[PDB]
Amino acid sequence: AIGPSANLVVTNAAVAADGHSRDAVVVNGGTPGPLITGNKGDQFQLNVINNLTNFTMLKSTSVHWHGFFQKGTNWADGPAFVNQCPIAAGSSFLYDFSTPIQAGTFWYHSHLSTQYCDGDRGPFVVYDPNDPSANLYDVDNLNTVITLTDWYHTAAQNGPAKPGGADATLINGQGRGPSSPSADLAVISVTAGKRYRFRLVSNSCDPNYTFSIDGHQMTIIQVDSINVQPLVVLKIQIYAAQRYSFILNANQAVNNYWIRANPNQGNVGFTNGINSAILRYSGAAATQPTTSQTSSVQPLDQTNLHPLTATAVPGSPVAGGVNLAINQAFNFNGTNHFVDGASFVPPTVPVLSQIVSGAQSAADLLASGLVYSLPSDANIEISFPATSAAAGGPHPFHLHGHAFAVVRSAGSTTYNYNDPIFRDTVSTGTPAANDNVTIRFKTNNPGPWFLHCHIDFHLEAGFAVVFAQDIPDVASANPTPNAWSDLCPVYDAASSSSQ
Ligand SMILES: CC(=O)N[C@@H]1[C@@H](O)[C@H](O)[C@@H](CO)O[C@@H]1O
Ligand SMILES: CC(=O)N[C@@H]1[C@@H](O)[C@H](O)[C@@H](CO)O[C@@H]1O
Ligand SMILES: *[C@H]1O[C@H](CO)[C@@H](O)[C@H](O)[C@@H]1O
Ligand SMILES: [Cu+2]
Ligand SMILES: [Cu+2]
Ligand SMILES: [Cu+2]
Ligand SMILES: [Cu+2]
Repeated sequence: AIGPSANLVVTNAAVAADGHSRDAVVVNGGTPGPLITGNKGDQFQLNVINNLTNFTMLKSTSVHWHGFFQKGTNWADGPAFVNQCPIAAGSSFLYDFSTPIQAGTFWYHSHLSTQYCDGDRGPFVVYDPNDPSANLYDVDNLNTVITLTDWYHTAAQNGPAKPGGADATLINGQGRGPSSPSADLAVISVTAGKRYRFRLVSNSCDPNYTFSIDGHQMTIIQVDSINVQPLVVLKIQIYAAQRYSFILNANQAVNNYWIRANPNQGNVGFTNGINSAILRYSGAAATQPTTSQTSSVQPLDQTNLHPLTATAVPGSPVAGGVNLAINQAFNFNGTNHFVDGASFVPPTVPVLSQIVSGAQSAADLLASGLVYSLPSDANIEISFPATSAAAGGPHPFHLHGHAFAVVRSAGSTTYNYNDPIFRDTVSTGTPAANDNVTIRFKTNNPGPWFLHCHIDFHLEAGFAVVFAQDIPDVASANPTPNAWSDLCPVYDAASSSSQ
């Protein structure tokens, strides 16, 4: 609800998310942060105020607006040392950008190191006054957004480098156990007979969830901010950073129903209402559900998602039928992730500043072996063949600045150049299934753009490349405000323990 223009004050505070108390990074007093809203066409002016004091979770910050294209505003994209230097403690920085052509469910999170795990993360929804699916539901507001969070009792920079499971799943900021199975659960209210556009966002740093609601079907109308043909499911497997709008018809008996969100790892199952929340019909008692889980007969399959209005796949309906095709060979050496033999090490000068100060190709750009230049107005094919060489499957890869066509999904051997879904975060599957997840996009948006695994622990360990798209037009297409130009000198001046 906090309108198109708002202050985002970022501070440290103790939080009892799951009944356990620990210090964390919070936005306007709480984590996950407040929900940001606006309408398609709005100008978003988000003043991020860095009042952090704690070095262990990082005093500096940078916020990424997940799903937004940032066309002409690459500087505002967020990723530290790619699009900006971090905001320094005590200073504030304005993120100013328009959204003329996008509408849907989004989110925002720190894009400095693993900071967002320590709770710089929250939802962001842009409503469409002319939404094509508006006639399919009665209710769509703050109370229809559902966030999922993997919550850790030990801080990001304090625990294991690859945690492999959270202590508690949070649904709408609340969750349980297993050393605190009496903590408050989230309650979501429905009125029997009404239809709801529930906007599901994974704010997750790592795990994926099998999401379901006892006794109810779900009609998917949106995937990663892309309007989608109505698809009836009863189980959604949602990977880190992904979004779905589904319509729930409140057509069951007035009762309490278990909302379930089962992690792929960590504390699995539902003993004592862990990984759980409550769907409560108006009139039903303020108690826990007694509903029992049924087998998922219609699970979400990504190859069944198709865009609402026909949307052509870049290039031509043949393998390699594009201007530039790139394969991403994954690797891991015990502590570091490698793409095509290179592990991402953030440079001192943000890639953006390097281009504006007049780098011409990948060879002029630091983080060498990690930047790929892309020509403008071209079709691009990326493939991410799954391999045992990189531990921690399935890896959800995310592309900044673009939505892409998923011509080949995980768990499928078919290539769809006709009508596959477009999105911005995609599971790259498992080596065991011989997956070769393949995506396509159009270079219509000049600037440096991150492509990385949206398991934040893996990004931190270098699992990243940068697409330097249309270098010639970067500086001129992305004019930067002095506040942005000031960011680096101020941050670079800082002592190490004030970072
Ligand atoms: C009593 C003790 O061991 N203290 C530490 C605390 O310093 C640290 O902040 C936390 C990690 O988030 O773990 C532990 O509680
Ligand atoms: C930045 C740097 O020097 N890191 C390397 C890293 O690439 C490599 O994975 C490791 C061996 O496992 O040795 C070093 O620490
Ligand atoms: C599948 O992805 C690409 C296809 O372009 C191949 O080159 C690779 O070998 C993988 O198996
Ligand atoms: Cu993101
Ligand atoms: Cu993003
Ligand atoms: Cu990963
Ligand atoms: Cu990113």
